[PDB]
Amino acid sequence: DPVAVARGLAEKWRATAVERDRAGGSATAEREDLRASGLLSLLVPREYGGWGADWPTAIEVVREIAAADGSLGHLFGYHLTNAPMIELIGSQEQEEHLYTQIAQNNWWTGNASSENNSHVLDWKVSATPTEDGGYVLNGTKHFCSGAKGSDLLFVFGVVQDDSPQQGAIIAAAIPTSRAGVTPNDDWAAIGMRQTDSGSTDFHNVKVEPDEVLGAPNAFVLAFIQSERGSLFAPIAQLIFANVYLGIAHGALDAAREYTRTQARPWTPAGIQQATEDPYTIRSYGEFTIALQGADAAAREAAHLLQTVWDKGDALTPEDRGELMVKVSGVKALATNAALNISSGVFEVIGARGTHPRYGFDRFWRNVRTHSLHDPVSYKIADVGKHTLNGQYPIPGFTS
Amino acid sequence: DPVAVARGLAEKWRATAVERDRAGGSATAEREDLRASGLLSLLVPREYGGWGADWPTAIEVVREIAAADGSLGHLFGYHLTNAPMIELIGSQEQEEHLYTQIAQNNWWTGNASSENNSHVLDWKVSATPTEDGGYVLNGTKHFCSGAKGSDLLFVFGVVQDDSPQQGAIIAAAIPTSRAGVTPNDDWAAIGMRQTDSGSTDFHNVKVEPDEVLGAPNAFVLAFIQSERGSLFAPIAQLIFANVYLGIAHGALDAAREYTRTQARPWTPAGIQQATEDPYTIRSYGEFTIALQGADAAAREAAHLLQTVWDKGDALTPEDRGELMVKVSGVKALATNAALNISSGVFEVIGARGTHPRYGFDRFWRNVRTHSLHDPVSYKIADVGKHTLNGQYPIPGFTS
Amino acid sequence: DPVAVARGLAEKWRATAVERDRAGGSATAEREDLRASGLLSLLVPREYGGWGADWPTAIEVVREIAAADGSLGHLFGYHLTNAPMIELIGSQEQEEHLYTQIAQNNWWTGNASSENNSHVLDWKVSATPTEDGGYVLNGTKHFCSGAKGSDLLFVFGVVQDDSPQQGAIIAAAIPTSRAGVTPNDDWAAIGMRQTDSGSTDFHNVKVEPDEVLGAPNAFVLAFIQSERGSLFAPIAQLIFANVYLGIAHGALDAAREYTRTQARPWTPAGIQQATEDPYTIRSYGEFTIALQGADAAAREAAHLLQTVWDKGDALTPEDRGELMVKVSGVKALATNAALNISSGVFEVIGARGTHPRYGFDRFWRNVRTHSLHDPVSYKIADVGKHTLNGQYPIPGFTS
Amino acid sequence: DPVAVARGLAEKWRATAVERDRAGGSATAEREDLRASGLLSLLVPREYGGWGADWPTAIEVVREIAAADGSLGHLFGYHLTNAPMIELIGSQEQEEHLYTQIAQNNWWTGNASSENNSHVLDWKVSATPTEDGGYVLNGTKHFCSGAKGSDLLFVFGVVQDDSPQQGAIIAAAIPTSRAGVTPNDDWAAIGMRQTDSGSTDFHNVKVEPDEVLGAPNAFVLAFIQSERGSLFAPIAQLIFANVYLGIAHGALDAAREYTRTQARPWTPAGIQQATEDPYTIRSYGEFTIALQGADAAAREAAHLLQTVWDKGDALTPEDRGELMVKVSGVKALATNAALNISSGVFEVIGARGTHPRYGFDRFWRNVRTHSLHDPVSYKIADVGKHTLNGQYPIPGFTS
Repeated sequence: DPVAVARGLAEKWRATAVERDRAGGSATAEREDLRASGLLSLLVPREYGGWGADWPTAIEVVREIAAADGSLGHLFGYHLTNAPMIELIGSQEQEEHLYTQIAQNNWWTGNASSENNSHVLDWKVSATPTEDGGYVLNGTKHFCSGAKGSDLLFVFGVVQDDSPQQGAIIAAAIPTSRAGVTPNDDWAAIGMRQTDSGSTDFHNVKVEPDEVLGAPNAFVLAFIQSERGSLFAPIAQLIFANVYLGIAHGALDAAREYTRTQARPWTPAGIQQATEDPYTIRSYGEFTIALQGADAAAREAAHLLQTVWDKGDALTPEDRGELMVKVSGVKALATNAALNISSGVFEVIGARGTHPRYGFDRFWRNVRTHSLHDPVSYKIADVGKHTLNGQYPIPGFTS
Repeated sequence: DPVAVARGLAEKWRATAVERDRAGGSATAEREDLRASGLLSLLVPREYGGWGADWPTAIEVVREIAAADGSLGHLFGYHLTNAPMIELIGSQEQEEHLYTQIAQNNWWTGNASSENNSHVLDWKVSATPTEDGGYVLNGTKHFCSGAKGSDLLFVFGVVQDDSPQQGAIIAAAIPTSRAGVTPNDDWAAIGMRQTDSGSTDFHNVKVEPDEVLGAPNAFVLAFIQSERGSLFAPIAQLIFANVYLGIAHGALDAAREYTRTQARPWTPAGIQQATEDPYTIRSYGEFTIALQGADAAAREAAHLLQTVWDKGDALTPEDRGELMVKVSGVKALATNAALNISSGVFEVIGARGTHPRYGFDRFWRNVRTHSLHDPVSYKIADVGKHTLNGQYPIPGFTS
Repeated sequence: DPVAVARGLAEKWRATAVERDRAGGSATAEREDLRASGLLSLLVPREYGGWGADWPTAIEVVREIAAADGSLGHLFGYHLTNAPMIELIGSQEQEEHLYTQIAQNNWWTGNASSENNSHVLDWKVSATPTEDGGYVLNGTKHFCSGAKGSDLLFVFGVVQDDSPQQGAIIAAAIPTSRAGVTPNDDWAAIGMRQTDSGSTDFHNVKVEPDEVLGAPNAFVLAFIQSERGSLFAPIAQLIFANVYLGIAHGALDAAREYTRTQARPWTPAGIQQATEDPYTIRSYGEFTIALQGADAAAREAAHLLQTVWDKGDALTPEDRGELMVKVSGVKALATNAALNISSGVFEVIGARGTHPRYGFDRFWRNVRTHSLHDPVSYKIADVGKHTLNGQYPIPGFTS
Repeated sequence: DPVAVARGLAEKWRATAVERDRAGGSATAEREDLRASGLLSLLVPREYGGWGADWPTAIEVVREIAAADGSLGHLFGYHLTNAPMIELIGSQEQEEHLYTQIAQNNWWTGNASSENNSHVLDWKVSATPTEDGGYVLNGTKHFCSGAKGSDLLFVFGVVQDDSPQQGAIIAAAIPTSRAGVTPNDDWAAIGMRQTDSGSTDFHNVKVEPDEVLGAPNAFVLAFIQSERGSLFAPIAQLIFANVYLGIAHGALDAAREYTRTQARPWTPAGIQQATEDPYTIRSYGEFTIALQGADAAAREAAHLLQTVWDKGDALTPEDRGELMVKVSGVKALATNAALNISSGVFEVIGARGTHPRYGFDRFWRNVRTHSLHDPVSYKIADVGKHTLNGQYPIPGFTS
């Protein structure tokens, strides 16, 4: 039972949660806890030595981790999205080989893939074709996800060459240890402090022909067609949404423990028990109700993702558009609820809860930081276009 | 397929929706459409001639109707809650007889039951015990639900007698046509104008021994014990929440049709197409998202209600308290979303939409009216008490 | 003291407020009450027989009236904007003559002026030049303000002629009684039911040379230049904002009276006094605070309007742009607070308040209807463009 | 011009704002900048060598400082409240002497006064009367305001003696340097990191008879009576509110600078200029409008404070209750706007703004921390009680 294991880890990590958030840097010990749990192979099919969990289950595990630790929930969650990329645009052979390696070695996968807000011809990583059919990568991917301690790195380069392949996005899974590859200890933010999201430098990094995933530009092709690879954004976006919800629960659970044990009643109002204050009770109702709505919608969306996933290549553009719209909604609901709860929970906690030893602002800092990955306003607009005009989002990395 | 039948009725009723809201009075024709549909016996088990539908399905049907017509959705929905009251506190024999009569005759059931905000000793309807073991009812039930056109009336009387039964609530299912029973044409409100929610007068109305449902005070007993009869409030409240969600969908669908065909763009802002205005698109996004969360939570709650229902007498006080807490949340989400959408939809409709021929305010008036049945603030407080203190609601008619 | 007179009228009108809202049609009696009060000449300078009140005072009067009656508040408020149009783009001679007539005769002024969302070449009222230097008007102004019972009609025609004046907006003040002028009894809406906002037909209506206000296209010229005439939108928009605030106070005052005298406490929660319910108290807190901020902003904007007004022709485009931005803010604050309060007030009133005899939904209906005159989204955008980019709104009828 | 001097200081401090927030500890340099400005004597009457500024001006100065630095705005603002305490309950002689010392020496005043949520008999600082007519203080004041670097310390002790003075609150102004007085370097919080809000220990600290302000329990007497000393809470609370508004402007100004120079447009939506994004523009509109209303309310309340203040001892319990109600509103408006804007600003800033070198979360951390000083829910409930029941807040330290 993967969820139970996550629960186990969450208990272990909670004793160091405040300190780790304060220290920042890499959460090396905890990453190792995860590796030892066997959880890294959660979505790898059983036949290759994985758990073969479904998306709903996998998302529950993400949520557990995110509640204990935003950074870890993001690290793990993003790790999960990587390997599916193989099933999505990679060959059958690449699929057997890579899934087997990840599962057998308990590999951390890492990401130096999309530049979500740059034209391909401006991407900072070039892929220059070699005559043996591979590529060499050069430049700095400024925003990465868990490249730093990874074993297998998923990288995108752009042929910026005046090749006939010019502007093609090249996807590859290469060892992080390969010469030329330098994941920097580069990451600094007010929140998500231990997500290892700094830059990686690529210096004449060779990509072997069999390390290349699908044809040149295979991702962009899959998007335009709404073929199976277009499931990328829906998957990443739903994981993110559920990280936020996990963080919201964590903040709410922390708050209530505190309210029960440490919070003092406002005596000038004649209140004798903090847990009996009518406004404190109302606030807890409102937090819970916001989560109840957002969680239920996230679960629907997870079953929908499963259904679409199980259709394999027979999925329609409508299937994927409907799923993306659903997920856009969840992303919005989760952003708004996690921000509101993470900040709001202070009101029922009181002045003493502002002490650094509680680290109570960490839940907000975590959500506030990652929720800026891609603008929630366009998630909302995409839902509105669909409701009003029947339009589907333009498939990309974030939609 | 009961939902497809409701859809068919909804199509019929939409042509008259504006006129009927404006006229008020009883929706006699439509009530007859419902009777002829067979839908009245929707929750009567198949073995008695009913559809034997589950709760989730019955709630979808309520939703379809509520989207076309809030009053009808409430009338039908409240009708559904009545017969289960037989299975809840009635005998097995009463069960077979009454279910069979309802299903065979396509009976409308009606309600002159609880006074939700009065002490039992102040209730306006007395039940005076007769020596044959029945009772006589006297007084006026000021707030009823669909007594007016009903065939079978569910009534509560209080022994206000200085009997040894004093203060006991007596529950009975009697024919509405019985002598002494006068459902008045009494109902006036700004919304829910066709719900027939006026008073009914009782004058030396005889209740036969086999028309009495369970022991004296059987309802109050079931509440204190959290036995099966305590399922009443969760069921009624979930139905209400779903009526609101239906209305919210009705308002939203009406708005979008209008925005697509009638609305004009704000030219001073350089907008050429109303469906391309970025704030109009955002607003539609928000309405959709608010509904997405609340609908998902209502669905969960419906499955939970099914699970608890299926436990029969084996249900724990915890089963029932958890259920009621879930339902309280739904009731809050639904109220808030229906109100916001119902009023907010005008912004994307424009000035011309205010013309009485569209009846666009009817959705808001409907929700605004029924949402006051019991205070949403205590639904919210009940959720907060559970989250913060682990307390369950005190079982009653509305909690 | 014009405010004390408004208070006096408000007392008189409150006895009939419910019935008049229900009846619709013209508020003939009440319009006469206003005429007899002498209040119609409120903004006419003392030297012409007027009260010569300043803008802050005049707005307080509008607010008093709007609290008693949304339709009348709008009727009166819009009347006030009309005559200033004379000082704005009319001659000194037209000024002395017309002001004197309005004040001596206690004239109602009415409006068949701007089509806010139509290109000038599509405006339904043509002004065809006559050789004596006047014009003839033809066509139907579909949306008017208080043309129906007016004495003096402010009308715009468009030379749609292939004149050399083609596309020029011609402003005239003519007697409503002139032959050809037919203000129809045409107005139907869910709210603002007695504002007489129907159409007026023009049939070869003669406008004499000295009835023409300013040169041809004088209004459009004043906007482009941000000259004194561009003060029109800021004035009208601030009047509207204050109508809404008036309505919001009317709802809130009505609610509180009801809560104090009629509302019953929620006994299941152990509440004994409705005025002692903590959530009821909180809600009144929030309504008050929302109004407190909106009102304070309204007053500031009114003093700013005075300051700019007093500058006469020396006003800068900056003066007028800053003013419009301030007013745009008030418009938004007022719309949002009036809608929220008008609907929210039902929560603290309870189910019985839904009875048509209280007409409690009239406040919301009135705000909900007029607030759609011009889109609040662009009032918000105009404030944002100013804050972010230093841009001023493009002068027009509504900005 | 005191505001211009504050502006000058604000410029100096902005270069170090990020680093200081990150470092925490005492803002020693900046405290000295303030001392050297002469601003500490801002509210000391001219006749004693002070600036004799009015409250509206003094509040503007607090606002300027708070925009640059939340901690400093709070430190300075709280300092301002202290000396008035002399004019409030102190003697005329104490007034001349103390005002003159503060102005001539440019003293920082500090506070170890009220325990806002403790019964007097549970207060941690005892005042034991001496036969020379003074007192000795013992115990730890756990929550102080700027006691650490102060020259003049305002202290409250409670006779916990079984004296005849038992339970009396003793107010004194003593030198912080006096033996027995130990302001600790004790303060740790997620925000307001440089307010020096730790504990001070008192150890057989002598208070001389002429260092005691007013009679024993003079503060509590002034509250019950609503005499001049009851102005304490309105003053403190209005200062707090304006500190929040200052911080809200600082966040908003910082955000707009960033949006204009650093922010990148969301290209997948076809946006080419960040400052032309319609949702970014709308967000700026909403932030501005929220402040526009709260600022306008704050200024009104400042003039009302001036008016009441100028009534000297002739102020009525109504005067003071109306004031406190107004101020409660502002406190609520300011809290809500500063929290919403401080967090919301990230959405228009984008992912890169999360870098610690911008310290963008400092505005939120500052508001989030101080806004918990006393519960905003009871500020809201006190407004609601006044609106609904005509009740005035019970005068105390926070109401």
